[PDB]
Amino acid sequence: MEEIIVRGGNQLNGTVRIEGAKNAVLPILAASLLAEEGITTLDNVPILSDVFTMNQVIRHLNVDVDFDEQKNQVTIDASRQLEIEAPYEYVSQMRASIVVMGPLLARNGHAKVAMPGGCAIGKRPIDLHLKGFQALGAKIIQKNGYIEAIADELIGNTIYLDFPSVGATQNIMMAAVKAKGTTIIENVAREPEIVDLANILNKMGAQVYGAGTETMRIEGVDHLHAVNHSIVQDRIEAGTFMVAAAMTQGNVLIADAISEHNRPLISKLIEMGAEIIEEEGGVRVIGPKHILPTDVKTMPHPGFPTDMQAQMTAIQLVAEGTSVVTETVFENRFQHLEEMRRMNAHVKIDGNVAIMDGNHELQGAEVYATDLRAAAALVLAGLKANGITRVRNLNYLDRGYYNFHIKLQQLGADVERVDM
Amino acid sequence: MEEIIVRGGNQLNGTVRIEGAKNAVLPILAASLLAEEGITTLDNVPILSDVFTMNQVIRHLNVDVDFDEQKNQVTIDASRQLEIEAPYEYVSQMRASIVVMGPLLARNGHAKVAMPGGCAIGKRPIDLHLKGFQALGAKIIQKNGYIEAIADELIGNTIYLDFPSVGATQNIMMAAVKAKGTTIIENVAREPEIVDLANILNKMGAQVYGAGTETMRIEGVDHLHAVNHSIVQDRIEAGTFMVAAAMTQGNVLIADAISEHNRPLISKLIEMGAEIIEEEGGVRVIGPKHILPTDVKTMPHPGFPTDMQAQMTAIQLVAEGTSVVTETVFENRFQHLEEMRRMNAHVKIDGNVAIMDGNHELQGAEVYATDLRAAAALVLAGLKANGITRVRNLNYLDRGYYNFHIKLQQLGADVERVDM
Amino acid sequence: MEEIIVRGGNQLNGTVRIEGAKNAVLPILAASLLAEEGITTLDNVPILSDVFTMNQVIRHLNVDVDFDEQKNQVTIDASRQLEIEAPYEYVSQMRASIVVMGPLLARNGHAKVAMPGGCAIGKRPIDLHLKGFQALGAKIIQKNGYIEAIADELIGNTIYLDFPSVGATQNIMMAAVKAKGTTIIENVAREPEIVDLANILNKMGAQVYGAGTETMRIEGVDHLHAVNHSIVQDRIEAGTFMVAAAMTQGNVLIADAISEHNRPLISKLIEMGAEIIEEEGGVRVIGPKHILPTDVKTMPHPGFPTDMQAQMTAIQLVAEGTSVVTETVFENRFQHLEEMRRMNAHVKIDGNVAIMDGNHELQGAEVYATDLRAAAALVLAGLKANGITRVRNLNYLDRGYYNFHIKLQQLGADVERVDM
Amino acid sequence: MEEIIVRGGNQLNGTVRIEGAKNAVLPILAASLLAEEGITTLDNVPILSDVFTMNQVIRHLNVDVDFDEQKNQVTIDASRQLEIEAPYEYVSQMRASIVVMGPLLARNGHAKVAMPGGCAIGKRPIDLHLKGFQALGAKIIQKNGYIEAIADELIGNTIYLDFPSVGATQNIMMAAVKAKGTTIIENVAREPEIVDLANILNKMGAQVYGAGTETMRIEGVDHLHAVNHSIVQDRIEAGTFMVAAAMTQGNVLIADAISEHNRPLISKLIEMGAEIIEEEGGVRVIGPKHILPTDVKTMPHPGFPTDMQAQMTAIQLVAEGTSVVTETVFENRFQHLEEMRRMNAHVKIDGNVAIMDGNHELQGAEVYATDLRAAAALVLAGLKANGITRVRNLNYLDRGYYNFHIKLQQLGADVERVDM
Ligand SMILES: CC(=O)N[C@H]1[C@@H](OP(=O)(O)OP(=O)(O)OC[C@H]2O[C@@H](n3ccc(=O)[nH]c3=O)[C@H](O)[C@@H]2O)O[C@H](CO)[C@@H](O)[C@@H]1O[C@H](C)C(=O)O
Ligand SMILES: CC(=O)N[C@H]1[C@@H](OP(=O)(O)OP(=O)(O)OC[C@H]2O[C@@H](n3ccc(=O)[nH]c3=O)[C@H](O)[C@@H]2O)O[C@H](CO)[C@@H](O)[C@@H]1O[C@H](C)C(=O)O
Ligand SMILES: CC(=O)N[C@H]1[C@@H](OP(=O)(O)OP(=O)(O)OC[C@H]2O[C@@H](n3ccc(=O)[nH]c3=O)[C@H](O)[C@@H]2O)O[C@H](CO)[C@@H](O)[C@@H]1O[C@H](C)C(=O)O
Ligand SMILES: CC(=O)N[C@H]1[C@@H](OP(=O)(O)OP(=O)(O)OC[C@H]2O[C@@H](n3ccc(=O)[nH]c3=O)[C@H](O)[C@@H]2O)O[C@H](CO)[C@@H](O)[C@@H]1O[C@H](C)C(=O)O
Repeated sequence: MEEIIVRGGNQLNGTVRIEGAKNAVLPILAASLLAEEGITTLDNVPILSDVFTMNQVIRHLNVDVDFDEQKNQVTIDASRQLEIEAPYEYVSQMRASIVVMGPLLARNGHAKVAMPGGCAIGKRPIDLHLKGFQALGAKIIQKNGYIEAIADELIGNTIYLDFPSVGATQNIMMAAVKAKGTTIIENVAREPEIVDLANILNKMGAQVYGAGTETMRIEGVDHLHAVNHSIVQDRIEAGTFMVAAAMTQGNVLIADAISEHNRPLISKLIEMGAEIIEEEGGVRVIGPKHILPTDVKTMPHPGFPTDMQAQMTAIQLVAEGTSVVTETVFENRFQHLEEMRRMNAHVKIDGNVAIMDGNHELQGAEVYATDLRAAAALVLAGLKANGITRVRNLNYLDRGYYNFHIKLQQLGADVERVDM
Repeated sequence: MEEIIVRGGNQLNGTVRIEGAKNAVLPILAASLLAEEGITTLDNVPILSDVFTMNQVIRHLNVDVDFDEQKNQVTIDASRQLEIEAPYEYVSQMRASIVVMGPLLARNGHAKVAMPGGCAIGKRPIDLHLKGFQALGAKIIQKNGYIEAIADELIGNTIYLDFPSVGATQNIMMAAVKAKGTTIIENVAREPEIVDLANILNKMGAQVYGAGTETMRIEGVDHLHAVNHSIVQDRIEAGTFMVAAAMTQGNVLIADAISEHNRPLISKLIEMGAEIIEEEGGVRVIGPKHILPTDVKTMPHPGFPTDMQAQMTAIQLVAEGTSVVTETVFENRFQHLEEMRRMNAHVKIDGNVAIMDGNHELQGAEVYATDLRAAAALVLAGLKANGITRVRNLNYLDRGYYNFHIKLQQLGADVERVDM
Repeated sequence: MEEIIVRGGNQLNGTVRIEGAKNAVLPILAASLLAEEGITTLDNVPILSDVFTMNQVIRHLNVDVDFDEQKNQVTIDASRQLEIEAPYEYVSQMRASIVVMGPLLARNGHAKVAMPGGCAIGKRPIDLHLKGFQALGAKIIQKNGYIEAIADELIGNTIYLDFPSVGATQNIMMAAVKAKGTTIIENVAREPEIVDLANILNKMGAQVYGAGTETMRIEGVDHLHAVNHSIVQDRIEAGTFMVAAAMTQGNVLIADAISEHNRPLISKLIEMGAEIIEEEGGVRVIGPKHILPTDVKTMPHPGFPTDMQAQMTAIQLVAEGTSVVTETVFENRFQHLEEMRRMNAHVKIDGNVAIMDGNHELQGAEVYATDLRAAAALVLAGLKANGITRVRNLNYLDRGYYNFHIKLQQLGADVERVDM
Repeated sequence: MEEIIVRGGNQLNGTVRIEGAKNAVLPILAASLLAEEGITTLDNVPILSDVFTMNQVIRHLNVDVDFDEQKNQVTIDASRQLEIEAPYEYVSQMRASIVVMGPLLARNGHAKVAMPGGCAIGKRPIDLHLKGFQALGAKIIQKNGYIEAIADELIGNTIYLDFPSVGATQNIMMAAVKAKGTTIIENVAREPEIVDLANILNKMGAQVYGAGTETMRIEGVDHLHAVNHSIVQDRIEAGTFMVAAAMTQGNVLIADAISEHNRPLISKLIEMGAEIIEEEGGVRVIGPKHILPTDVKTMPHPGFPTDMQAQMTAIQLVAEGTSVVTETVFENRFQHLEEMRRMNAHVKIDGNVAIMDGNHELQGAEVYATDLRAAAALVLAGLKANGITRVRNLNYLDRGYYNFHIKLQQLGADVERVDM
């Protein structure tokens, strides 16, 4: 139905405000199920479709969720007896909805959640979630495409994660905060979203230590209460605008940006010639006249974030030389590069390596997004392409970016969103 | 808004008729553009959505195409001056539509075809097509997501294909049949569809030698005429039914099956315990009581066909042990296995290897197809799952299978196609 | 304790003679075990260490082998009762020595051959050899690092190879020529060495059809006799000199070169700017002033030979741009590129891809070969490096090249072989 | 010259003492170059060949090194003017010798170190070392296979490591401790060896903060002095004995073992059925009657250490089912599994994944080690193989294990080391 039309050749200048983090708000909404009494109030909630889906998931568990979009605020009342079922209708749209499994085990000792199927970008199975829950004393059945977890008594244990899975970390944390005794998670996810989740759980009465470090220690408690919490800024939306500034000879202040949440991206953009400055008001990015090539390798935090990879390929594809990207977190997250061949991108892909030759002008063309970050990457490429770029499948964009086109317009970009 | 409902536990018995090959009919329809005079009549044309799309592509080049579905017959009149443009509207639906580029170069010396974008299953770029056309004297421009190829005079040359690409082979053959002098294609595609294409071109007045071998030799001619041609049987539809018989303790005759077009699959099914017999009337497959594990590696013909891989994983997942599949032709063609986790499939994926443990019962669940062959694989899995399987996204199935559910019903399978 | 010293800066000019093929002579020596009566005489046998090793292997089976090095000729008398044991002392030096297993099964119905261990360049297991032998009626035991195969009666059967393994193809052919009835090998190796092996077996009284094609058919016979045979020219030694000419602005005639045995290499060198001509006396290679980049993908014949890959990286590393090589036949055959970093080669490796930037001068340095073809590649790099290159571990070079330095001197190259 | 002979079937019982860490002692020896005045005394130095090589490297820089093997003690006097050259004679034996580059830059502002060549197990280039040194103000030339780094004034800077390279981390830390101002290394190596290096540097008068965390901060100082330091226990030698106990139904106390240095291995061995207990005297491992399969993925610390991978495959290969290992740190570190096919190991390898079927008895055979940890893994496999295992290339074992056979004998293992 809709497309974003982009003309290139304009420098981005000004200030940009950033929404609260998609990847923090979804687990924190699930965390609100832990409050047996009181009203949870979340501030700085972004208006994204994944938030609407998660709000539906939670309502279907017998919970009142009001989203005041104007105030960017969600109130949750989970004080009634919860239902325990999250069907494929919701999990098929968004597999993040499975992080309700942990709170449901803590509250009810029972959860019945649809097994996620395929993802475009080539996701992992939920094996590490289940490993965690089994370690805490849960029995796991599968029938009719559902995972049913039952635990009369959750008991703390030592759990080693083979990979530092963000999702498994979140799911297990939220079960363990009400398990009897000590839980220790080794090789936890260290991402800033984990820290924000830990911060709210602690306010709710939990005891979570070492969030953001290699080892997390959780002391179980009997009762959790509701609190007010402001979602941390979205480091990926921030980073997307940092790339946009760096590739357009821009001068853009990302308001209240937390630089410690983008150490990799900042370092890499500086290697490509950008000047990046921490100021009282946020992080300023000044794009160079000559964009220099650099190689990028994605890894679990604190390495380079996979959620910045697609956006980063856009600037690598206009750099003056050959750049390489290696994706070690996702199996099939180069589909945007396949599309950008329509825009005359010279790129060779083999397995989880892509080789980009940026000594070619990008050309406007009609292009279809394949996933959330691919949509942003195609728009960014449009900022530097010659002619007119038309980006479609904006359903993907809306999952993670609010008012992307308007924020870009306000920075001087020639970007419209229109009907076909 | 349709689904296939499957109950497992039934043995397949009887005879099944197979349609003409999807992968032969699409390039042969393009080949019909070469006939400057006469009416081309194609018989044994399958009723698939890709055929409808290809018929539209060809009409938009100023050609009359009539499809009599009842007779499985298409007449083509390409005797008027051709237009040269194939837009993204069609190429985005089906990238096979680019094989019109070759005939357009031969007839007009001009072609303007949309550059294909991303494919779900992780396709190659069209670099080898363009390499071929440049070798024959074509200039190539890109603008607005179109490849424009201009050739005043096509001149035969020696062309080495880095990979034995079926599509590049087809596109180049069809340009070269009207080039001046000799063309030699080294490391050509050897697939049976190439042979059928060569067979019709030869009847049309062309001189193509060595089709099906490692080296193809083409002597250019001035004029090609229209002919009647019956499309070769679909070896992949045939093979799909061979797998179904082998996994259900079946006894199924695949009518008029060409066994030399399934040497790999036949050999592998026999390794898994099947008895397979060439008869006057076709190939009979008798499924064993104990399905034995086997490993599979996809390769260009004459190795194991990637188009049989998804179907083959279905039988590997009910074999009595661990089986391994290695996909060396496509990057991301294991998404069906991600879905089959909903059906309790125990499978580990890393890169282009998948490890399947078949000592677990499959379970019915709602499952969404991701691509043509994945849809067939999910139905086949349903035949052996306990409970009710519901397969969705039948738009993918209809691209390559005609009346799949009816043919299965006629073999004793409990399969319905119904509205939601 | 020898080294080759190379100074760069000279163009190669002249004629080069090529030895008989290492990869044909080793299996054909094994084939000579099949002759129960008579003296086998092989001509055009190269003086390489692998030939000396194979001659030892065969003597230990109670056979007389005389190597007249001056005449490049080996006589074999295998008319006595054969011993059946080939120990790890020999197989650990050279795993090609296992192709005696096939002839031993045909003559004796018994073979006891050491299981090969690891290879530097990352070889396959011998699973496909054993699959073939089991298919013909052989029982297989493993004990104390030996494979023991017993077959009272070999019986012809259909055998599908999952990969077109040269070694498995050779081993199975040589067992099957004396099996009762018809044998069919599907997805056989198509390499020219297979053809030469088939050619001698046929002269010896066997019936081997379709060698060099996708399907091989063998009709078993009761008796085989000894013959005279001239080994086919070594296409890899030939190809090595073609690369040397192409990278040094050379003009070199490779005497009596069979161009159909280097279709991929010839095509790729022409893509890099070389002019290559079939003449009465052989194949002439004329190197361009400007060496152009090209990408290379190794595959089973008829694709680009892995045995030419290392040599080809040498010319790719001096081409005017970025080139990519993809090795799909061996796991770890880029160790030469790791060494060439000492020569200032700019190359990035990930998995089975290597990315070479040739817009940098190579520099002479002391470098150690890691395997046969790496040794040749380092010498070739020396031809274009600035300064003095010293190549060591010439034990690897002598496995596959006879008088490499002298042949290069005769073409005008500044190459000496000296003691340390 | 020598082999280790192993008979299987015996349970390991007793206490084992562990040497100081190879991977700490080598960089700490290099660190001793920073002391311009005084005598450095290192305690708990293991008697390994890498220590002898490193001692030679350091002497050639005009330094006195005395190794009292009986006291496990090394004194270093680096108070004279240092020479700056480390030739290929030493770097070709052991690429760890390049970590002298950092201290040489700090002391002299000049270093001339041979570029490492190929490694068997498929190492990285030294790009990240050079990136670090360039960031601190060093000029880098390559000529004749040497890297020459010159820096009149080292100046602190922010450095992001694309990969958390242990070697690059060590080299950069040792330069930065004497750079002017603040250095910040982001995505540093977190390994315990880094911590021990930091601990000695701090005692020597340096200011290194955040060792073991994601970010390291270094404040430059003018002068460093000599100290006494006891090398931390070798966590890999410790872990090797933990595996040996776990696979032999053993009961072994690893004296003074630091469990926080083997969180991954301990967790994984417990998943395989072992009982592991922290005691006053160290860590006790009790091997189960039934060894259970588990999957293993190597990663930078704090994930599963690649230096434990080979040893771990030995226990995975006798577990009661199928296990998978994924090696994400090194490209070609599965060569031991290629050898263990001689011992009847059923294993499939593809890329950086290996699939092990442990429902087969291992068999003794002659087997050749390919690298340090492969040698240990083959001995461990011998402990469970039936018959006699003979492990050769003990030159590799001696690089990292002191008196391996004697420590195993003392635990009740049937292990001899003898001449051939
Ligand atoms: C929404 C979603 O499914 N994935 C998103 C995020 O969800 P989050 O709410 O933090 O948690 P989860 O959904 O429960 O977890 C994500 C799903 O994928 C597995 N996983 C988890 C962590 C990891 O590192 N790798 C990995 O594969 C995990 O098992 C679960 O099934 O987790 C990923 C972590 O890398 C993000 O990259 C991704 O962000 C998108 C892409 C973007 O912004 O571009
Ligand atoms: C839709 C269709 O007909 N495609 C099928 C047809 O290829 P073809 O019609 O010749 O192919 P193209 O799309 O016209 O070729 C253009 C596009 O296809 C890429 N390509 C083509 C050939 C090849 O070997 N490898 C390869 O990657 C090329 O890089 C470009 O993106 O036949 C092949 C085997 O015979 C199938 O693998 C292929 O997949 C169908 C769906 C299936 O499952 O049955
Ligand atoms: C000498 C050698 O080791 N093999 C060489 C030779 O095989 P050949 O001598 O005829 O055959 P075998 O070794 O007797 O074959 C038995 C052994 O070789 C493994 N194998 C065999 C075939 C194959 O395709 N792949 C493969 O891995 C099998 O797993 C077993 O260990 O010729 C092949 C192509 O003609 C080369 O690719 C190969 O490279 C050489 C080094 C080169 O650079 O010259
Ligand atoms: C030579 C030696 O002693 N090797 C050890 C170590 O050396 P280090 O003290 O870091 O000295 P360097 O080799 O000069 O290190 C520099 C070079 O080493 C590579 N590197 C280094 C770090 C890393 O994380 N990964 C990585 O690959 C890369 O090539 C780099 O250029 O490097 C590895 C670190 O992961 C260790 O696992 C390895 O231990 C052995 C195997 C064992 O005990 O089994």
